[PDB]
Amino acid sequence: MVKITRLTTYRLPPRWMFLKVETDEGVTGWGEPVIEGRARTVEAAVHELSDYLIGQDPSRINDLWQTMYRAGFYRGGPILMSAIAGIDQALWDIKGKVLGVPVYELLGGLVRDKMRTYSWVGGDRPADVIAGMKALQAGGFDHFKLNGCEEMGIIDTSRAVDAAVARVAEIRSAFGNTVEFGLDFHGRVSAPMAKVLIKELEPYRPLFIEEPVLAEQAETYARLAAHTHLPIAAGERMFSRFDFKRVLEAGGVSILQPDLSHAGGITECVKIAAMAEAYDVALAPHCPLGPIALAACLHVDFVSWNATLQEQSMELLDYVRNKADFALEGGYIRPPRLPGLGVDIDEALVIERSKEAPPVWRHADGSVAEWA
Amino acid sequence: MVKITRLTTYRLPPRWMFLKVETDEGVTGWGEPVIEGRARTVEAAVHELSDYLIGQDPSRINDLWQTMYRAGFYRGGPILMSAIAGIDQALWDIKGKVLGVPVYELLGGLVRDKMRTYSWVGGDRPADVIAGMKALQAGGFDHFKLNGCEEMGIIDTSRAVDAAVARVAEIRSAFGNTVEFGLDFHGRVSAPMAKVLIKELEPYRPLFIEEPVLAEQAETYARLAAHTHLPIAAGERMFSRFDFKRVLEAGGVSILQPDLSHAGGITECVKIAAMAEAYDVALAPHCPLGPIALAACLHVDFVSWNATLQEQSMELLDYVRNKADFALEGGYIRPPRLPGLGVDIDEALVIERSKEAPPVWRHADGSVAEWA
Amino acid sequence: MVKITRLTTYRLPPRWMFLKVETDEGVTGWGEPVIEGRARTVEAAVHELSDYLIGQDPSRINDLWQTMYRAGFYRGGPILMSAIAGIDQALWDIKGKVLGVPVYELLGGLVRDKMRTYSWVGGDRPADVIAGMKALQAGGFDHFKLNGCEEMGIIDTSRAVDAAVARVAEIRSAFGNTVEFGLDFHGRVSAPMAKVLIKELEPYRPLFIEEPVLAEQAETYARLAAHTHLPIAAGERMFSRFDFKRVLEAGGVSILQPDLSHAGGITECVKIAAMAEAYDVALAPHCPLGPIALAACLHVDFVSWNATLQEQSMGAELLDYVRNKADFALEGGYIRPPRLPGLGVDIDEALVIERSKEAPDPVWRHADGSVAEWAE
Amino acid sequence: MVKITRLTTYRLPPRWMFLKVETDEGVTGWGEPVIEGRARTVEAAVHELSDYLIGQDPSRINDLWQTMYRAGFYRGGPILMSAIAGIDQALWDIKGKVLGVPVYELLGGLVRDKMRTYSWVGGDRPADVIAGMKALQAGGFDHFKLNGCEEMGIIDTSRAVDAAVARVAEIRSAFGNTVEFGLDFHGRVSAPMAKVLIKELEPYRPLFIEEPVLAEQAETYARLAAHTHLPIAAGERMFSRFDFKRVLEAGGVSILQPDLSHAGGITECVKIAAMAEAYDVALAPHCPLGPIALAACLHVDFVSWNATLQEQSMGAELLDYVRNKADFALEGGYIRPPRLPGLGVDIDEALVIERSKEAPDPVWRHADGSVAEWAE
Ligand SMILES: [Cl-]
Ligand SMILES: [Cl-]
Ligand SMILES: [Cl-]
Ligand SMILES: [Cl-]
Repeated sequence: MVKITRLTTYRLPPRWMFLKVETDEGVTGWGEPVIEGRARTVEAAVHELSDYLIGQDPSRINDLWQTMYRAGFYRGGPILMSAIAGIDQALWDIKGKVLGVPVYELLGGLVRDKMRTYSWVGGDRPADVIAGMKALQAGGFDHFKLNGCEEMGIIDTSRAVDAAVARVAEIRSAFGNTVEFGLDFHGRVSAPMAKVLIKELEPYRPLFIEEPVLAEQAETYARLAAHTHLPIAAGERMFSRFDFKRVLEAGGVSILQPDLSHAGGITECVKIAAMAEAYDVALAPHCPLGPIALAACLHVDFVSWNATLQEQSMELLDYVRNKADFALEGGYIRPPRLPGLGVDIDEALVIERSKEAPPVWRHADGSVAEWA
Repeated sequence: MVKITRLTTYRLPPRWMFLKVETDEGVTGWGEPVIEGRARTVEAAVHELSDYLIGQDPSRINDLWQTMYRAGFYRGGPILMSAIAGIDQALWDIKGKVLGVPVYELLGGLVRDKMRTYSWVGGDRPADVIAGMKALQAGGFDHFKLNGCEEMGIIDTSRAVDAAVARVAEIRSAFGNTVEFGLDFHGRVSAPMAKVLIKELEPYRPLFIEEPVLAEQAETYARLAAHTHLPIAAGERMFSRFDFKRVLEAGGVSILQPDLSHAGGITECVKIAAMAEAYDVALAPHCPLGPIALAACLHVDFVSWNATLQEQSMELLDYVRNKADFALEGGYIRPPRLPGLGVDIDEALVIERSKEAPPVWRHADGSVAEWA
Repeated sequence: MVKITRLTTYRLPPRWMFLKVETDEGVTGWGEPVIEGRARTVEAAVHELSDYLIGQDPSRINDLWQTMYRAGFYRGGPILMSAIAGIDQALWDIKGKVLGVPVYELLGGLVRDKMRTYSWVGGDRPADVIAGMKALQAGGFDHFKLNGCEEMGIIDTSRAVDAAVARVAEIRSAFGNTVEFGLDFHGRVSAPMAKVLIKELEPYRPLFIEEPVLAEQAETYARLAAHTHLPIAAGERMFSRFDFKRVLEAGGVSILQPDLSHAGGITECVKIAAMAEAYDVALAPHCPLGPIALAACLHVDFVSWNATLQEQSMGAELLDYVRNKADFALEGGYIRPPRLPGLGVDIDEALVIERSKEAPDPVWRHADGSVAEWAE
Repeated sequence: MVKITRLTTYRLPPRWMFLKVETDEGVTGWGEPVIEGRARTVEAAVHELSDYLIGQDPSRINDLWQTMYRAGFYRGGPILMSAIAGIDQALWDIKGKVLGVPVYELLGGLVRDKMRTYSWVGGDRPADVIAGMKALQAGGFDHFKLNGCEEMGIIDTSRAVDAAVARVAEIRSAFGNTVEFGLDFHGRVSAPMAKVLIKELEPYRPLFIEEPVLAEQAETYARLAAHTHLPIAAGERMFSRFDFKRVLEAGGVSILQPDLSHAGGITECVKIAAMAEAYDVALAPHCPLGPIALAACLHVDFVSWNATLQEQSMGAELLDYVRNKADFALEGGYIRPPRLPGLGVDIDEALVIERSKEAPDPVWRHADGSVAEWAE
C-alpha cells in the first residue's frame, strides 16, 4: 500500500503557491491553489487538511476529496475550496504517475486532439494593446482577452462608459473581424451602467463579456442576457457544483469559467463541466496562474466535449523542465504527454525562490472598492 | 433616567413642519416630517403619537419606534409613517446629544469620508435650465435632477412625447457627456406612452428615470426595465420595508429613493438601505426638504455602503446656525460634525415664522389629475 | 347647482365617530368613519378633505372620491381611507335622499330580498359563551363569531394552542353541527403556532378562521390555506382595491371582509365586492360599528350577489342614535333592505349633539417588555 | 485620531478562541470567532485581516467591515466570515467603551427589558434527559433544546426513525405540554426519511425541528414545510445576508438562527435580523459558545423586535473567563441587558493568558467506509 507521508507548501515570487505531496513510494504530486490575497489563510488551510491525508492511500481520491469537503467542518467557500483544489491536483498527479499515464487517460481518454487557447493582452494606451495583439497574431493567435476597463476605478458615468467603449472601438478598428477578443470587467461596472455599456459594446462584437457586474443574485445574469446578443461569461467567483447549479438553472451565462485552483480541483471541475453540458453551456476554465494549474485545466479540457477555449498566461514555464509540452501552434495546445499532470517541476528552483518570499483600492468618496 | 417632557410642532412658511422633542434633562431633539399637502392631519398624528412618548426614556428608540408603529392602531401608511419619521429623527438627535457624537458614529461609524450630492435645477425654457446648470457647474456640480415634464399636464400623445424629448435633447447638446442628469416625471406619463418616451430618451442617456408612471402593481417596474438600458429610480411613495420588499423582489428598480421624513425615519431607513444592498440596488434617499431631513439622510448615507447620490435643495439653511457644516465642494458634502443630527436649529426664528402660518389639477376633460 | 356647505364631526360613547355633510338645499348626509384608536388624526383628516368638498356639487360622488383619493397627496392608508369612507357614505346618503330612494336602488337594485346576519358573542369562560349563543339562538340566530382566544396574550406555546382548542371543543360540544361559528384570532397567534392551531381546530369545524396571523407577505394566506380544509377570512386590515387584488391573486382567502368604514366607503367596497366575485371569493363585510356604517354595509350586500354574511354589533346601543329602529329588526337572523331614502337611517341628531359634548378619552406588552401588535 | 495597535488570539479549553484588539488610547475590545474544527485556519484568517486594521481608527466599524469583507479577496465563506465576526465584535466592544454605554444603546436602544433564554440538555437515555430538564425546571426554565437523535449515526431506516420518535415520546410523556423543547438533528437524517420522521414527531409537538437535512437546494425547507405543521429552524450554516435572503425568499423556515460568531458579527447580524422581520421570521440566534459571543448575541436580541429565544451554553464554564458573573444571572430563564460599556464582559485576561498556554489538539464513517457529513 502506497501512503502519503508529507505535504509541503511553497510561496512563490509572483503571487503563486505550489504544494508538494510526497508518498512512501517516492512518487510525488504537485498542486497549485489560488492564494491571491489570502496566502497565509490558504496555506494554513492546506496544512489543516493535511491531517486527513498523512498515512492515507492517495489512490482513494474520491474518499479524500469527500473527507476534506464535508467531514470535519462546514462546506467550503473560497479558502477551503482552494486548499482542496490544490490537494486534489496533486493526488491526480500521483495517480497518473503510479499508473504511468496522463490524467486525461484515466478520465476516459481524449475527446479532442488539441485545445484552442487565448491569451490576456495588456497595455496602457489602446495603441499598446493593438501592438501586443499584432505580435501574438504573428505567433498564430487570433483569440484574446482584454481588460474592458481602461481607467483606474469603476465605470460609473456616461463619460466613463464612452471612454471604455472608444478604447474597444480603436482596438476593433485595427483588426476588423480578423481577431476575436473577450472583454473582462472585474465587476468594475456599476449596476446602473451595465446595460448601457453592454449595448454600446455591441457594434464591436466582443466574443464575450466577462464578469460585468458582481452577481449578488442568481437572476442578474439572466436579466442582463435578455437585453443583449453578446455572450456572458462567469464562474471565476463560484466554488462548487452547488454554486454553479444556481447560475445554470436561471440561464443567461453562455460560457462557464470555473477555476481549477479554486473550484475543488479536477475531481469537482470534471463534474462542473458535465453539469454545464446538460444546460448547453460551454466551458472555458479560468487560468491566470502557473503551469500546474494550467496542466489541471488541460486535463479537464481534453475529456470534456463542451470545453471551447482555454485561457493561458504565456512566467509560468520558469518552474517547468518540459517547456515544449506546452508550446502553442496557431493558438492550439497539445495534450500533456508525461504521466500525471504532465509537469516536470524544477523542485530545486521552487525551494530557492520560496526561501526569499515576502493593498486597498478606494472610490473618490473614501468608500472601499470591491476587489478586482 | 432621562424622560421626554413635551413635543411641539411648528408649521413653517414654505411647506415644512419641524417638531421639537424636549426632555427633563434639557436635551432637545429636532425632527422633520413630510407634510406636503396634509399638514393638519400629520400634525394631529404627531400629537396623538406623543401619548407614547411623554414620560418615557428616549434612549429606547427601538421600543418607541415599535410602539408607535404597531401598538395602538393598524400599521401606518403615508400619514402615520411621516409622523413616526419625524419623531424618530428627533429621538436620534437626542441620543447623539446625550452621547456627545454624530448619529452615524452610533450606527457603526463612517463607511465613507464624503458624500456625492446632486441638485434639482428648474427653468421655464430649456435655455433657463442650461443657464442654471452652468452656474452650478462653476460651483463644482456635475450631477443634476431635472423635471422631465415641460408642459403643465400629462404626457399623453406623440406630440407631448416629442416636446419633452426635444427639451432634453437641447439640454444634453449644451453639455454632451460632461454632466449627468436624472429625469423626474412625477408619474405624469400615461401608461401607454411610458415605453416610447423611455426609448426616445435613450440617445440622451439620463442618469435615471424617476417615477415614470405611478406603480399600481409591483410588476410594472420590472416590465419597464426589460425594455430599456436606462436605470429606473423609485421609492418616494413607499413607506416601510414591507412596501420596499415587494419592489426589490420583482427587480427593475436600479436606484432606491426612500424618504427619511416619510419612510419611518433613521431607524427604518437604515434597514431599507441594508435590505437594498442584498438585492444589489443603490440607495439615493429622497430629500426635497429642510435641513433636519437632510441631516437625517446624511447619517444613513455615511453608514450605508450602497448609498451613491444624495439629493439636496440648496431656503433650508435659514433655520440652521451651523451653515458651513453643509457646504459643498465639487458636489461633495462632508459628514455632519456636531452631536446628534448635527443641526443647530435657530429656535427663535422657528417660533416667529411659525406664528405667521397660513389646489387641484384637472385634465382637459374635467377629470382629476393624480398628485405630482 | 346644489353645493356642500358644511361638514361637522361628532365623537360618541361606544368610541364611534359620526359625520354630517350639509348642503345649500337643506339635504343632509350622514357617514361613519372608523376611529378605533386614532380618533384625532382621522377627525383632522376629515376636515382637511372637507376643503375638496365645500362649494362642490355632492352629486359628483365619483369625481369627489377620486379628488380626495389621488389629488393632493399620496394615496391610501388606514387614516385617509377611513376619512374618505365616512365622507363617501354621507355623499351616497345625500344622492339617495335627492333621488328619493335607498342607495341600493341607485346601484342597480336588489340582488336578494334579505341578508343573513350574525353577531359576535363573548364570555369569560366557555359556559358564558354557550349561554350567550343559546340566548341568541332563541332569536333565530344559527351563525356566530367568537374570539379565538380567551383574551389577551399571544398563542405562542403548545399549552396556549391547547387551551384555545379546549375552549372551542367545549363550545362545539354544546351544539354539535346545529350552529356555525367563525373564530377571530386578531393576529394573536405567532407564525410558528399558526399551522398546528389550525390543524387542531379542524375537528370542531369553524366556519372560518379570521386573521390567524398578521399578513406580512402576499403568500402568507395561500401557504396556510394549502395545509387545511378550514376557510380563511381576511380583509379588515386592507383599505383599497389595490390592497385586495394582491390577496386575491395569491389566493388563500375564502371570505373577504372589507370594512365599509375603512376601505373608501360604498364607492370602493362595491368595486371590491365585484373584484371578489371574479375570484369566487365570498363577501362578508366587517362591521363592529354604528348604525350608519351598518346601513352602508347593507347597501353593498343588497347589490352584491357574492355577499354571504353580514356582521352586526346589535347583539340596542347601535339603535340608540336611530329613530327608525324597526327598519333594522331581525327575523331568523335575517335583516330586510333599508327602507328610507339614502342610507336609510333617521339619525337622532339632537341625541348625537348631546352625547358628543360628554365624550372623553393603551399599550399591551409581552412578559419581556416588548410591545405586542395591536388588537381590540 | 485613535488607532488600532495590535490583535492577539488565544485558544482556550472548551475549544473556544478569544481575540483581543488593542488601541493606542488603551481601550481594549474582545471578540469570539467560532473555530470548531478549523482553528488554525480561522486563526490565520484573523491575523491576515489584521493588516486592514493596524493603524486604523476603530470607530469606523462600517468601513472596516466592508474593507475586510470585499477589498482584498472573494467574499464570504465559513472561514473568513468567522474571522470577520470576531473582529467586528471587538470593534463594537471598543466603540461602546469609548462612548461609555452598552452596545445596544448605540444601535437604537432597548426594544425589550429581558430576553428569554433556553439551554441544550443532553443525556444518554431518555431518563437522563428528563432528569436534566427537571433540574433546569427547578430554576425556572420551560424552554429546552435536545439532540434529535441518541447520538451518532444517520437516521436512514424505519427502525432509526422509530427509535428517535420513541425517545421523544418518552421525554414528552414526563412533561405533557408544560415544557417546550426544540429538536436538533444536525443534518443527520437522510433525505428519504426526512418527511416520515417529521410526520411521526408531530404528535409530540416540538417547538421546532432544527436542521433536519443539509440544505442542498433553495427549495428544500419550503418543500418540507408544506408537509408539516412543525416549525423548521435553520441558519447556523449560513454566513451572510446574501445566504439568508435565498432561504427567506423560498420560505420554509420559521425561526432563523444566525451565529453571531460566524455570520459577520454584530454589524451583519443586526441586518440579518431586520431582513428576517420583513418576512415575519423569528430570530433565535445560535450560541453554543463563550461569554463574548453570548454578549454579542444579547445586544442583537435587545435591539431586534423579532428576537424570540436566545440559546446559551451556561447549562459555569462560560462564566470562568468573566469577572462580572452577576450580569449574566438567570431569573425564570430570562437574562437582563448587559450593564457595562461595550459588549458588557469584564474578561479575566490573566486567566485567559494562563489557560491559553496549556491548550492542545476526528472523522466519522458509515458502515460501508464512506465519510459522514460533519456533525458535533
Ligand atoms: Cl472557506
Ligand atoms: Cl397612515
Ligand atoms: Cl393614511
Ligand atoms: Cl471563507
